[PDB]
Amino acid sequence: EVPLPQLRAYTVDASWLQPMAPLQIADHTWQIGTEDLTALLVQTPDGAVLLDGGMPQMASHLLDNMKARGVTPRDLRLILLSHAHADHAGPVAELKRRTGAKVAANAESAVLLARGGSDDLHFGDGITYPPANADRIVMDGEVITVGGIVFTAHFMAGHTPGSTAWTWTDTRNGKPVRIAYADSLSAPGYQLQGNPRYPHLIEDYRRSFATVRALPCDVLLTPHPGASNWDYAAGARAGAKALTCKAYADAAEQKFDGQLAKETAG
Amino acid sequence: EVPLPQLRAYTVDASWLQPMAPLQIADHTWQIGTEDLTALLVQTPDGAVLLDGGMPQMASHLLDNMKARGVTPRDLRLILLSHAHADHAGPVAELKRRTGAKVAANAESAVLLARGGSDDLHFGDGITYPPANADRIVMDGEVITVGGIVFTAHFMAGHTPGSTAWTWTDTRNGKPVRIAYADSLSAPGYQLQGNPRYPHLIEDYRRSFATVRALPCDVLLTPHPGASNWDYAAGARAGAKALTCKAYADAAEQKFDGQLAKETAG
Ligand SMILES: C[C@@H](NC(=O)CCS)C(=O)O
Ligand SMILES: C[C@@H](NC(=O)CCS)C(=O)O
Ligand SMILES: [Zn+2]
Ligand SMILES: [Zn+2]
Ligand SMILES: [Zn+2]
Ligand SMILES: [Zn+2]
Repeated sequence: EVPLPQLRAYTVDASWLQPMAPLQIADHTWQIGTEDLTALLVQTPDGAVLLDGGMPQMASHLLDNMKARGVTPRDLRLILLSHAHADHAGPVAELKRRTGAKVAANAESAVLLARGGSDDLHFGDGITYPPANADRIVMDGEVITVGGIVFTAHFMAGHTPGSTAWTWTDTRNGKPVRIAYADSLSAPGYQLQGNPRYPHLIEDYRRSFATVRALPCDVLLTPHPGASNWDYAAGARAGAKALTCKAYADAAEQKFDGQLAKETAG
Repeated sequence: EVPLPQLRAYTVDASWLQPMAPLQIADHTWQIGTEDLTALLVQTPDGAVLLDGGMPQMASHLLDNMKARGVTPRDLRLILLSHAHADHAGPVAELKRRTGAKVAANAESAVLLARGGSDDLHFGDGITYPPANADRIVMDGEVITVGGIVFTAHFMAGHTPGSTAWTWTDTRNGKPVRIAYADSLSAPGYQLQGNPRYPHLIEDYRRSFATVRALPCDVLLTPHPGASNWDYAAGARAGAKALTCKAYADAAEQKFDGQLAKETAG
């Protein structure tokens, strides 16, 4: 007599859940997540912005890192997201409860976030998290300005429909640094061709490769740092080997073309 | 047989003309003038702002200090002024020629600057400099925003009709710092009572004391640093003894009341 299976928790490599101290990227930009998941704090005279939070259990760690940086819960003004999967948007609901932060996201990301990542086009209910509501819906190319830092949304659908690259200009050693936080361009276990839930998946990915290639991009960061060749545990050399946006897009496209061939064969 | 006198150059204490390296005031704000004359550089992702230039001969020194800070001539976007006397606006014409900078000033300051400080209400033609044109006229309370730093004009007529306090918020050790660059509140050799060229001089000064007292003012700076108890040659302790805006206003008012009594007696 065989019962139905137990629910399976979304488990991940230890490095994804390994806390790290804040790592400075530019004068007002810091990595405050874990060794293998990005969560970017951008510190402004008019309050702080967080781009991604990582996994659901990273909430208190993020708040601790913010505190270390001189950012109290009420100082957090905005949360922005690369995409609404559990390993990047996971703590967003809790962050909203515990801080003054409002979430801006595109329509697709907002809808997936509000579902807590359930009914995912590819994952189903395999990888879910506490749902959260967006406070503001953003359009492609729309800018949001916080204490003088201008964040621009660049839609790059594929990994999720609502996948977004966020760009802004910070400063370092006296000069401006155009940072590109480009979303994932992977398709882990995705049915790419003739997917009834995403009929134009392939065409969106191709447009997203071109979008990522063309971003203003002195420094590239990615939700999974390894994808842009970042090593957050490497301290002063964390970003030394980082890819350009062009190289990141090219690598993603070559990998995607291989996955297409393997799927056709499969 | 006695000829007319030679023109007298406007000569000043050596300390007013003594170059100093850039002295940091806050994260994006630096003193870049001389030991005894203020010239503030505020560095922005969207270019730099200069508040005052000091004496006419400080132009190249200022440009050198800007270079040291990573600001090239074309990076200087805006010049703002406390007041248009030779020892604060002196190099402005040359700075405009040698950089991309445009000048914003109120109507009174613009008119005095365009005259190169000639026909001064109190000094006549004693203290003059190369004339310069304003590119933008500002009104009381008007804000100008450069790469996210918001500068607000607070008119404080008296020392000159167009005397202005400029306020902005920078950051330091993680926290915001509300900087007040308050203009001079002195009246050196001025006829205060029944001055036909400035009939409401006394009333303007009194209103200006109240204005200066009420400014947003975590840190006060003044065109002559001694007036706010700054010692730019004191390095890490330059600003330690700095007055509050309230104390500066109170001191100025007590001094002014004394000058009124002495004039009545005189
Ligand atoms: C590393 C892998 N990521 C995941 O499986 C979690 C959702 S992005 C990928 O995007 O290929
Ligand atoms: C120090 C003295 N300044 C000058 O004589 C030059 C014009 S502000 C003052 O304002 O009292
Ligand atoms: Zn994902
Ligand atoms: Zn992920
Ligand atoms: Zn003066
Ligand atoms: Zn002066």
